[PDB]
Amino acid sequence: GSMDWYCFECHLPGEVLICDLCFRVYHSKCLSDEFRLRDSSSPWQCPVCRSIKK
Ligand SMILES: [Zn+2]
Ligand SMILES: [Zn+2]
Repeated sequence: GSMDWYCFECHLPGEVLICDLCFRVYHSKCLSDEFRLRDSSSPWQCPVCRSIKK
């Protein structure tokens, strides 16, 4: 998941990424491009959900 807005003070967009399995909210700018990439087919897994055992 995600939410995006446009800040009228700096005239740049902002985004948070929301894990589809644990619902944690990441600054999109805190994540590398590999861990931001989403496909229109499967849920976005955050760094913890991607990395944790079973
Ligand atoms: Zn701003
Ligand atoms: Zn997660």
